Amino acid sequence: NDYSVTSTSAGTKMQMTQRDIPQSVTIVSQQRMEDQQLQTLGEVMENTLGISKSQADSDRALYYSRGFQIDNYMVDGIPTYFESRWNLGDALSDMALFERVEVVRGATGLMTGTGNPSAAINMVRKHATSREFKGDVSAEYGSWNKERYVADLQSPLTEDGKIRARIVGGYQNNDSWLDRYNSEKTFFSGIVDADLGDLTTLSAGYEYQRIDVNSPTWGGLPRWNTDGSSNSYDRARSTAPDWAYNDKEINKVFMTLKQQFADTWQATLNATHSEVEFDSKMMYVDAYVNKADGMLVGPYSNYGPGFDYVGGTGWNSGKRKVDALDLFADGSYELFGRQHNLMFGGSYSKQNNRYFSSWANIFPDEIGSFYNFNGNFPQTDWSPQSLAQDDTTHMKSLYAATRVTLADPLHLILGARYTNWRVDTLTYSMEKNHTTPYAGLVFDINDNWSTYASYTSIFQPQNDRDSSGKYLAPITGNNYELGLKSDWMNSRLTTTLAIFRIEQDNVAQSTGTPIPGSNGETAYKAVDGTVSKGVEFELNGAITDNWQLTFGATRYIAEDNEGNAVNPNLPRTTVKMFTSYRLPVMPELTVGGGVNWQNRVYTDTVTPYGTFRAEQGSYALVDLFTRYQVTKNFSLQGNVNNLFDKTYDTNVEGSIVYGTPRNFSITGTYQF
Ligand SMILES: CCCCCCCCO[C@@H]1O[C@H](CO)[C@@H](O)[C@H](O)[C@H]1O
Ligand SMILES: CCCCCCCCO[C@@H]1O[C@H](CO)[C@@H](O)[C@H](O)[C@H]1O
Ligand SMILES: CCCCCCCCO[C@@H]1O[C@H](CO)[C@@H](O)[C@H](O)[C@H]1O
Ligand SMILES: CCCCCCCCO[C@@H]1O[C@H](CO)[C@@H](O)[C@H](O)[C@H]1O
Ligand SMILES: CCCCCCCCO[C@@H]1O[C@H](CO)[C@@H](O)[C@H](O)[C@H]1O
Repeated sequence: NDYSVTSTSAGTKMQMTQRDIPQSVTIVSQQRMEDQQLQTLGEVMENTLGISKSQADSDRALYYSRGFQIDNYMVDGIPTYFESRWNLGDALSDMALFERVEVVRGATGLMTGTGNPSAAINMVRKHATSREFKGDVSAEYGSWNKERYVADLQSPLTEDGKIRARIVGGYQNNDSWLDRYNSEKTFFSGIVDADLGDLTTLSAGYEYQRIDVNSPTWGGLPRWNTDGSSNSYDRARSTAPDWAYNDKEINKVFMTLKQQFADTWQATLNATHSEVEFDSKMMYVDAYVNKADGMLVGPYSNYGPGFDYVGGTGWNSGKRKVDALDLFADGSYELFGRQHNLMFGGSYSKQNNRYFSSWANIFPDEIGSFYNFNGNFPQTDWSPQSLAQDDTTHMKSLYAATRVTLADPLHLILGARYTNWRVDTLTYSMEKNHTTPYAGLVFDINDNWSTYASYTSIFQPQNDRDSSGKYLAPITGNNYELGLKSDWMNSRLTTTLAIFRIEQDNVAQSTGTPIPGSNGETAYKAVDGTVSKGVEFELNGAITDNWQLTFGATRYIAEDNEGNAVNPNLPRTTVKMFTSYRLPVMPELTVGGGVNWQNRVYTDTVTPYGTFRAEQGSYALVDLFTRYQVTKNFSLQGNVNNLFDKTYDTNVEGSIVYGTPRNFSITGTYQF
């Protein structure tokens, strides 16, 4: 029921309160997710301070933090990596399966081997913890024929309550503001928690998710006319044909073993085998519009006659396999007459991604005037799919970190992760070894206020070679941070103020000279990359016993080596707040809502006719909720999203993608 979650293992791999973490940490609680109906990982991230989204199409969105892209999401500290163009729906993961989401902003190289200096996102699974049959079931009806049904049930399976089990299952069907769009999803997670004898705990489970989308969009609506004037469409407008579909199926097995070897020492072994399979047939439009006739003009027609295509069709299928295990120990040691905490462990991960494609380009004659276009396009007589990609990544790490007690109110965190990383591709192989250091310092001024200072890093390997022919050294994302954290009411209310600087280094830059003794391979030089700098402030917790409020604000600057704004489509200033208020005179009633505000964003498009700049001015989005506790078991929740019905663009960096219009939702819940 509390917005503030007391402790976390996030950032350092050591169990502590947020105050003791010398990094910017945000934790999204179960209650916040229930109040605002954050049902997907994507919805959690877009309502999280310092995280922004870019929606390429109806089901594909990418998430950014501090000017950089998040390239992996994790489940119980196990990460799964992805490429921008191969979106396996990881942000569509159903939240009903997870207790909470831990967000760490900056360089998270101690938690994971590779990545960008953006953010680590960790989804924590629901566990069977009650010693009594407990659960809840719910039915939700909303706008665009949405129906959502969820059951969460748990119980011990033995008289002593040593063996316990929890099952979460659900189904959702809905349409959209988009013409012909339909999504159907099934989700299910099962877990068995058994306390083996004394000092041993074992967890084992299975996760299944399936999302089938009909008429999903690919790309956006033509933003530009040949004369430079911009275009506007009804938010219901879709380029998705009736034969278009995207279907994905997720199957995972996972086990966690915890052993208490001695007083103050515990060993943990987390393992997972994950698989996702997808099949899709879709069509996209990517062109300018000739205002007089409505005819489309290709953005690459300058290259010649075979390059004037205005869209495409594609039949894409594939499979991702993840076999990963994390083994670590945490305990105490005494040096210089004082107790200090020590964490050490290892990681192994094997990730394979195999894709099949069949595709064709679309020319202006094939589609006709865009003014009469509504997905009414003939399906391609698909040729046989061919192996488009087959990649295997082996990531192996050894990591150690100690929290040193310099004095009672002063702690120094010193860590390092060494990583052996390898990729095997159809065209090449690359192996890289890197040591990522962690240095932090936390000073407790008094019982409620603390200051911190930290140096954190992460590395990103790159498929670029120098004049010698050797692969270029990986990109390092270095985060320098100073801040102030407060804790009140035994961590029930917390505040954080962070000032950061990110230096992305060893970024490949073309020399404009080919590699001697190669077939035109371009030679690259390692140079300083993106520099990002900003401030974050968040207040999270209970103001009073019946008033829970989360309030955040950020402002940052991100620029490349040249000095140009990196991703100008993402807001530099944002304010995200959400609140819950239970009436002291009527405690059966809880009211609330929230406001997400962002400043102006833009994107320049260099075309043949000149430079066209996309604009999206300042806007807020308002959500409201109310919950009435009818009986000790039954409650009714009503939610309104985008109350002022703001028309806004979620894809300023490309073709027009509209954001969610005003939507309503009624939910009945039976708890016990
Ligand atoms: C959609 C789910 C509706 C659940 C309605 C549950 C009604 C519970 O009903 C109770 O169940 C108990 C045993 O479980 C019995 O011991 C009680 O006598 C009975 O009143
Ligand atoms: C052992 C602990 C060492 C921690 C080193 C952290 C140094 C902080 O680094 C500083 O952070 C500022 C951002 O607030 C930047 O403006 C400064 O340029 C940067 O030097
Ligand atoms: C007590 C203050 C300690 C450092 C926190 C303030 C850091 C704010 O950031 C500062 O912004 C300035 C320009 O606005 C730059 O000149 C500084 O390099 C940069 O550190
Ligand atoms: C001392 C505690 C912080 C004081 C309030 C925050 C003011 C931070 O100052 C801001 O920091 C940014 C990041 O370095 C700079 O880019 C901005 O120019 C500067 O205004
Ligand atoms: C798939 C739908 C599952 C419905 C499960 C209903 C479980 C009811 O469970 C019962 O609920 C009663 C209160 O309603 C309590 O008296 C009992 O503790 C509990 O056993």
